[PDB]
Parts: sequence; structure tokens; C-alpha cells
Amino acid sequence: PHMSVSHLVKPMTKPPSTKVEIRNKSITFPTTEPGETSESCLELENHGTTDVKWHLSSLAPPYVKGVDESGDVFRATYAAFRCSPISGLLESHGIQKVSITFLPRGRGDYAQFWDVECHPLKEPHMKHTLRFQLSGQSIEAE
Ligand SMILES: [Cl-]
Repeated sequence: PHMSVSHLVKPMTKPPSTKVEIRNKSITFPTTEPGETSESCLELENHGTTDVKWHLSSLAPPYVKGVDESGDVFRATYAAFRCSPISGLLESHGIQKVSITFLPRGRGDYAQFWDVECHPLKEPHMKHTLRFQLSGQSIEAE
């Protein structure tokens, strides 16, 4: 019987280029009328000491269920969600609000995956990715 002298291997460390945070990876808009808009926001926060270049992009078009009685999920042919701004430079210790709108065109339950891509301005190779998801349903008022 003896004390262990072993350790878990640790081949990688998270560098300072990963110090950019979003607080919620999911927003669910309230139930929104077709053709009306609903509004929410997320924030990017740069906890590092460098200026960070960032850009948001959707990973695929919105996917929508409950459009008809088929039991199929469809892809929307339009941008049901919009983010503003979609790119920028975020200074050290800065917080950027991203305003997000949901503008359905018809009954359905909508969602979409997005990511934020960022890196320190001076080190474009030191990339960091943040996933978020958007969702909301559209029901007509009776
Ligand atoms: Cl997807």
C-alpha cells in the first residue's frame, strides 16, 4: 500500500483569448403574433486585457416546427431572428449588448443556432467560439 505520486494528464491550457463570456446560451422570446416583433438581448463581456475582434453568425437557417400537420421540421427561407451589431471590436473589460429581434411570418415554433467567433485583435490565430441559441413561437391571436 502506498501515497500516489500520479496526476491526470493535462496537455492543453485555456489561454487568455478564451476570456470572453456570454451569460446565457439560450433566449426564448415570448409568444409573438405573425408579423409582429419581440425583442431581447445578450451580452458579450471581455474579461481579458486585450482588444477582441468578434463576429456573430448563424449556423444554419431557422428550423421551425408546427408549421403544418406533417410532423416535419422545416427550414425558414428568411431570417426570423436578427442580431445587432453582428461584429465589432470589444475593448478589454468591455461589455457589448447584442440586441436580438424575433420576427416570425407564420405559426410555428422557431429556433436557430448561432455562434460568436472571436480573437484578440493582434492574434488572429487565437480563436475562441461561444454557442448561443434563439427560440420563440408564433401563434395568431384569436
Ligand atoms: Cl441547425
